[PDB]
Amino acid sequence: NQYDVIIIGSGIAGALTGAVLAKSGLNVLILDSAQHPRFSVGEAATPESGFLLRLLSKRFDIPEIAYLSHPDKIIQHVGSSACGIKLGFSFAWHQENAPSSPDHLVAPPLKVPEAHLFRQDIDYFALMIALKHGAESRQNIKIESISLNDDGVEVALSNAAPVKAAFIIDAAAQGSPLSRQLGATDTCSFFTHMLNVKSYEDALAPLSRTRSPIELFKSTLHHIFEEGWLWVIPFNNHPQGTNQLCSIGFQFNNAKYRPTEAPEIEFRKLLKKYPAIGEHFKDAVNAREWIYAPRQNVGDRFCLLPQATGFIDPLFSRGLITTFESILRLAPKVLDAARSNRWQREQFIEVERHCLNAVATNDQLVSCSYEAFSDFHLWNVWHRVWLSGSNLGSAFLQKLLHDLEHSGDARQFDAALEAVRFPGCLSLDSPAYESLFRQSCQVMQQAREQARPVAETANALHELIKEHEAELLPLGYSRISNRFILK
Ligand code: EMC
Ligand SMILES: [Ca+2]
Ligand SMILES: [Hg+2]
Ligand SMILES: [Hg+2]
Ligand SMILES: [Hg+2]
Ligand SMILES: [Hg+2]
Ligand SMILES: [Hg+2]
Ligand SMILES: [Hg+2]
Ligand SMILES: [Hg+2]
Repeated sequence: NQYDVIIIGSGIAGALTGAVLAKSGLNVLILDSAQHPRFSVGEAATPESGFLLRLLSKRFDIPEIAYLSHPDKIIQHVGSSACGIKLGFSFAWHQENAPSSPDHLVAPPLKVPEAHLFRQDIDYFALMIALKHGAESRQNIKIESISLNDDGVEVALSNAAPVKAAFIIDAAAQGSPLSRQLGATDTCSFFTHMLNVKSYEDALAPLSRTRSPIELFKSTLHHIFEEGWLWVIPFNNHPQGTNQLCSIGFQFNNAKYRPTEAPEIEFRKLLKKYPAIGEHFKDAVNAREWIYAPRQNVGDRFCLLPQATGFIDPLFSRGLITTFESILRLAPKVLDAARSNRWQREQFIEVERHCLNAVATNDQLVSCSYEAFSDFHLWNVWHRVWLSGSNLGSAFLQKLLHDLEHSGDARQFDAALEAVRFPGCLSLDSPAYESLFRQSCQVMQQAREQARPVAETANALHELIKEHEAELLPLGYSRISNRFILK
């Protein structure tokens, strides 16, 4: 074993894993089939993902990692083109064969601003953190074969000698050789970057019409409709930022619409179908090619990170959340394993538990969200389930960050994160919310099998929220006429 850990994928997940382990005294090899700079999706930061980056930073004493959580610090330390601003999520609802209304809009603002991550700069910066702490990085390499045994891992590489390690981590997308070589809602997505995409305010309805507390231009804008959704994620939405691009992607429920032609053709069809969405793109041009994307965890000496186990639908940006929490749970255990020379699956079981629940939680959340797209009033009532969970979890992560900062006790932090009752779930540690979430699923799931009217199901969810309101944070989730829930 020449290295302690081999890492597959040199994107942000693979880079942060590399940095924390290198910092802690492990000899790390990062392996990637591509090279920096390069494009990557997964751009919308969230309150949770912001806290998790600060937890990793504080837990492993790497200040640079925390810069990636604050948009002002990304501008200052990564670069002026590295991000746009996010003051919240927003969801604007549409319908085929009907004019779109500026009243069919929900947008919960954040207390503190988050980033829209321009991943080519953010990821390269993250790799540079890893490189500065002693991680070794090899780019443009082809992994032929991977051999696992009692004493370690051996990875064979095209036109190079094999490389040995005590442990191997898959931090790449699904379908890497480690996934290949070891033994609910159908979707496909299209995405790209564009120049001259108009703002929601200039293109659709100004701020005086929507009465939104935030500009949707300064938000992660999700346009929703019965068969799927389209995202508009600007990088050009803040004075300090020099980036000219908007990230644009759209995704279909293949049970309701199966795309059949090339990406640019499918984009135009969708704009014809929803002319309100089309008002963004009158003078817009593609800045790169459209990507089409159609469609266990651990062992003694390997570990798949969440993104390698399966597709995490980005409707609520839980990819990054689950990715970063996984690294935070796994890293201390990999250190203990390397320091004590014990490499047994049983050591990494809670990383698997978090992962399974996280992706199931996201699957359920997204599956039942695709039904809610059927009608705005139903969507409006449904999103409060997500939001109340997401708010509870964020508060827990903040509480963990605060205790970690005041005490400085790393061992105490790892135990407290391990001891949460519902790891991977939206709330992390609230039994009453998780009850609400499972009952809300059962109302949505039996609403579409046995086809119920959208009014009665919207009412049933509304009654569930009222029943559980006292256990949620005092934000007035039950007030349905209020479409912009303040913190
Ligand atoms: C699978 C919902 Hg914690
Ligand atoms: Ca070593
Ligand atoms: Hg920014
Ligand atoms: Hg498809
Ligand atoms: Hg733009
Ligand atoms: Hg894992
Ligand atoms: Hg998983
Ligand atoms: Hg659900
Ligand atoms: Hg369920």
